[PDB]
Amino acid sequence: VPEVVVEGVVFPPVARPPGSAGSHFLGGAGVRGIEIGGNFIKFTAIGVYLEDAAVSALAKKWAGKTADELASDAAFFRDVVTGDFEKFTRVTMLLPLTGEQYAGKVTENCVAFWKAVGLYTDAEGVAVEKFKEAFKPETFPPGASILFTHSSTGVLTVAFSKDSSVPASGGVAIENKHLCEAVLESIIGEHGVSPAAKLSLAARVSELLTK
Ligand SMILES: O=C1C[C@@H](c2ccc(O)cc2)Oc2cc(O)ccc21
Ligand SMILES: O=C1C[C@@H](c2ccc(O)cc2)Oc2cc(O)ccc21
Repeated sequence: VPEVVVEGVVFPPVARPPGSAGSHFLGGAGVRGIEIGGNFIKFTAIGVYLEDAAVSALAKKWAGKTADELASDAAFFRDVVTGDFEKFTRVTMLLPLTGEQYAGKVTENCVAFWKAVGLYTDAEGVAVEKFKEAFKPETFPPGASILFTHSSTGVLTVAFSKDSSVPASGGVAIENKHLCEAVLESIIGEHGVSPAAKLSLAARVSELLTK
């Protein structure tokens, strides 16, 4: 597949996460903004990479479905988020943000959505602290990156980079499945904070489930 660029940030078509040797391809890459008044104001550039073994797993169900057929099924996005494979996500800052300020928003969409469904156990609470701790001493000038590694077993790994480059040596590893998927679920889920990314991951992945 081809490279996807999001507002200058250049997400290459393949990438090996920090601490991994397998190859991941780029599922999709879109912008995240919020609605200041009435304007779409861009803050981050997100890319979602999926392990190569993922094409087989998803194709079991989604082969031959159009880009819009895939783009409209919340299952295609739940499958990806919770797929029994590895997922690598890079968040690149278009606007300046601080780790303390990034992690807060992510956890309040989670530790809230878990209280909406009664799944905010001492697990989530502990995972979100270790989460909110890895981000606290960091500030992300535009160009820096946040790199999450989602494992098949639900093990989140939080690396950082000064630029769009994925570092060689890994980061922290929060050993909780919900918080792992919550992070990804919050980017390309039903309430995904990046529908552009969903659009890219729907278009690209549809052209691979026909080959
Ligand atoms: O205007 C914003 C930006 C937003 C924000 C910070 C970081 C990030 O990554 C994405 C959004 O913080 C907010 C919180 C709010 O309740 C309402 C508006 C905003
Ligand atoms: O690149 C994008 C994402 C795109 C988008 C928004 C919402 C949605 O549901 C699907 C796509 O909207 C935008 C609006 C803008 O002014 C600038 C960039 C974009």
